[PDB]
Amino acid sequence: HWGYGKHNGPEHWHKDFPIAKGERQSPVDIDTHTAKYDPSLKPLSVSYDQATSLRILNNGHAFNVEFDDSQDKAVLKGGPLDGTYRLIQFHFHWGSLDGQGSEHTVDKKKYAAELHLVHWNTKYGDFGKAVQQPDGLAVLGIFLKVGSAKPGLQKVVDVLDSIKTKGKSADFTNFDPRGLLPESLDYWTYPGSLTTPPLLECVTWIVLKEPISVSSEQVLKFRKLNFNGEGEPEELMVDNWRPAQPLKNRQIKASFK
Ligand SMILES: Clc1ccccc1OCc1nnn[nH]1
Ligand SMILES: Clc1ccccc1OCc1nnn[nH]1
Ligand SMILES: [Zn+2]
Repeated sequence: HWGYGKHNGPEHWHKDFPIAKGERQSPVDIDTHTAKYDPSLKPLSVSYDQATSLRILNNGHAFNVEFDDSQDKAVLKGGPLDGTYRLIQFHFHWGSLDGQGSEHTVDKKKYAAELHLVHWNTKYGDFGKAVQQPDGLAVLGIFLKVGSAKPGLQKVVDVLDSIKTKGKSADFTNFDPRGLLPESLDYWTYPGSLTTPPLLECVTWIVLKEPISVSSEQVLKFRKLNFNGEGEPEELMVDNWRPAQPLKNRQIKASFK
């Protein structure tokens, strides 16, 4: 029954998921003056040419666009990563207002939203095995600011009225996630966690410095989604973000000077 409300939100999670107060929780604030450029980071490789999207699902917390990850079709390699990480899904976190919504922050700045492209390390064979490993997942995180429309997002926003409530899904084939990327792949990286229960400490976070711009109209439509199921009282799907957690004994590394 976790969620994002007063009674079941991030401040409550620790009672069922005590790793909420662990040593490598996400998100974090990225202090741009303290992150250190790491000249040994190898180049980042985003290889999504063969991506095979399947379905879009409202899971009660966000909406997920799922991919076929039964072979190496859309993968992330390089950067801080060893080996090959297969794309399984992407989703977003967003706010009730344009001044909040991202999970990560940059010198305490909140963006309107944050895109997470979730990938798992193919040496562990499946996603469920990978989340039990400290290097099991790699999440590519992309900030959204409100400005000009992002054309490569519009197919997503146009299908949202078909998955308004919890447990609704729709066909979502032939979607190319390359349309969601900014021009630059300059990034920050640190070891962290899932940002929702079960908050497992299994994620290499790779957060792009360059946000994408989306229109007010596009993000307005995210906010028309519902956390509730059909035939239940309406609760708008807004503010599905966890606030920044203590950095503890971690260093954030930059790919760029
Ligand atoms: Cl996150 C997850 C993905 C797939 C299968 C199981 C998963 O969580 C397992 C779990 N739940 N509580 N601790 N580990
Ligand atoms: Cl990807 C996933 C599967 C099961 C439970 C939670 C999951 O992701 C949580 C997360 N981490 N960063 N954003 N969402
Ligand atoms: Zn996420």
